[PDB]
Amino acid sequence: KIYTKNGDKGQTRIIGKQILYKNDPRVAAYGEVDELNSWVGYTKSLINSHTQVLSNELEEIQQLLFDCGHDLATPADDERHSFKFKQEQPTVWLEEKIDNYTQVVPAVKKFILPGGTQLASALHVARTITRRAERQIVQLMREEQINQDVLIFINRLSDYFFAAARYANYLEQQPDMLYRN
Amino acid sequence: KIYTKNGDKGQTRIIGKQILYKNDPRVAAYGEVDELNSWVGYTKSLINSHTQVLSNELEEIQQLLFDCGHDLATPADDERHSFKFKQEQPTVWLEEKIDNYTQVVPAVKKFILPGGTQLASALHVARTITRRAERQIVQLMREEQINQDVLIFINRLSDYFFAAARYANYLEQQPDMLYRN
Amino acid sequence: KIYTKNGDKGQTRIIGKQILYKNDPRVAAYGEVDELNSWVGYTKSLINSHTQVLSNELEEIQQLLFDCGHDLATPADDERHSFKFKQEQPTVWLEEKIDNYTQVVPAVKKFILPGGTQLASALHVARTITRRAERQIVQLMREEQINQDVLIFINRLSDYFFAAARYANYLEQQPDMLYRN
Ligand SMILES: Nc1ncnc2c1ncn2[C@@H]1O[C@H](COP(=O)(O)OP(=O)(O)OP(=O)(O)O)[C@@H](O)[C@H]1O
Ligand SMILES: Nc1ncnc2c1ncn2[C@@H]1O[C@H](COP(=O)(O)OP(=O)(O)OP(=O)(O)O)[C@@H](O)[C@H]1O
Ligand SMILES: Nc1ncnc2c1ncn2[C@@H]1O[C@H](COP(=O)(O)OP(=O)(O)OP(=O)(O)O)[C@@H](O)[C@H]1O
Ligand SMILES: [Mg+2]
Ligand SMILES: [Mg+2]
Ligand SMILES: [Mg+2]
Repeated sequence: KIYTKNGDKGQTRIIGKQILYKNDPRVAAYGEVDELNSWVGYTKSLINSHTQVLSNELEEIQQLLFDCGHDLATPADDERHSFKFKQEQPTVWLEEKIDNYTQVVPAVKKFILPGGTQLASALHVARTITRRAERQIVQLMREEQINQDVLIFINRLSDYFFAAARYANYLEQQPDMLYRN
Repeated sequence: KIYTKNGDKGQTRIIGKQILYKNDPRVAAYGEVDELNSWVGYTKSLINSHTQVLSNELEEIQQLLFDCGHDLATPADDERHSFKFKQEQPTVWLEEKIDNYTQVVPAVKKFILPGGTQLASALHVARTITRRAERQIVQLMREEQINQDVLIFINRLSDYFFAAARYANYLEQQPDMLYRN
Repeated sequence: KIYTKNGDKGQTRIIGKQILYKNDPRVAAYGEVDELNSWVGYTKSLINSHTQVLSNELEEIQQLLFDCGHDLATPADDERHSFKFKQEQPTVWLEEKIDNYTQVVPAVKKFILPGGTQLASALHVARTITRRAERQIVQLMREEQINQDVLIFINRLSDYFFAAARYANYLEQQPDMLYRN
């Protein structure tokens, strides 16, 4: 059975033997990353012929977020369990994409508001959910030692979603939504 | 008029006469369940011919979540108002569905990542929003006496969404997304 | 480049020179409004021929939310920077719409559950995300002086989404979902 009922009184296991309340900042950080992952899965379900080029990298992002969640669930001083996530190559990978997408899209002009195509709009939602997860990761960091690589990546990731959102609009010839002064 | 403006200074009524700030953990718990309910409504709007079998139980879940919200809004020591939600039959009902859906879907293999069809992806989002509500319910529980039946149900409910998500993928012959080691 | 990396250690700038941790209630309030804005962009991407009448006002709401976010990011005692958002005309504008939509839709009957058409369901999600942002705005208010006009507007805005959701259902001849006693 997938249900143990062990969590019925509001406590849960993390990586290692530690049992925490589900409102613990560590469990919250893990959960926000999990919710982001689910949103990314939802976003990739909206891909069409015009935007198929985005499918692979979204899948890779889900893989990377699973690793982020693992590390958030891992106490830094746990002898038996260690961090698995390293920021350097995934973050440089994001930066390459941010750079590429930023140059191909039209120069603006005004501040950009979230929206456009359904996919671009979803990528904008991904941006804001990433930022929500980031806040909770910072909450955890202020109480416990974390894998700081996760925070670097999650910071960069919301810029990725912004750039990818603009690019998704561009791919369907949809103008970005702009703030009118 | 649906607006009283009574809430314009950030306070609000619960069940009974009590007035709380909108950031009170009780109001937050109620609100997270309400947001879950809205997400379930959104999810059921995505049902197609292949997945029509899921419509009725999602509607029943919305009914049950309304009852959960009521009880979260009810102080335990309120003489005039009492809990209405009982976990036993709804939770056994969920468990029956979890069991059925778990056996019909393919055995894996790897850890499952959220995604697949738009409906399955939405059900995965429902899973994570349920867990977010659960954390806030636990926050409330740590400060105030709650209807513990609500927590049992909400715990089980996220397993329901996981199982139903896999089942929704299965119903459209879509493989579950898997974590690559 | 859109990424400075200045935020990689979990701190960020607001309006003016102040640097805050990303989990600061002010940054959280700003972020929740931003997430609402993205959800509104997503919602407006779902508009069809039957509901095109809702497009313009949703766009105006995104403009207004950008102004709300600005003011939430502005300390009240900052000499160099001031509040830009005034509630009176936008809120009266919402109230006019709430009144109109409330009278055209069928009288009920039972408590309304969120759902119906995909757009109506999305507008119901907008309602709950607005309320989530409202809670965080109240959290900030309890620690710092805020532009209280933002809170008035955000309070009213969730009633707008409720009314607009019902109206969106009505526009496609879809009955509201009702709670069965
Ligand atoms: N509400 C939640 N939010 C975020 N993370 C959670 C939540 N509940 C559990 N977790 C984390 O996700 C993992 C898997 O969740 P699961 O629901 O199986 O655990 P549980 O609730 O403790 O057990 P059960 O549901 O079987 O009673 C947990 O081991 C814990 O690390
Ligand atoms: N932001 C919120 N988040 C979660 N729950 C809320 C929120 N605001 C109100 N509630 C709860 O939902 C109920 C209905 O909300 P409603 O918006 O009508 O109340 P209000 O804001 O106090 O009044 P008004 O909007 O008429 O000024 C409230 O009585 C309260 O229990
Ligand atoms: N996680 C977050 N949640 C909500 N608001 C944020 C978050 N991060 C930054 N902000 C706010 O949004 C603005 C723009 O975000 P941005 O990501 O560019 O800032 P940063 O993270 O400090 O810098 P960088 O991403 O370049 O390292 C910030 O100046 C701050 O006001
Ligand atoms: Mg940043
Ligand atoms: Mg559980
Ligand atoms: Mg209100």
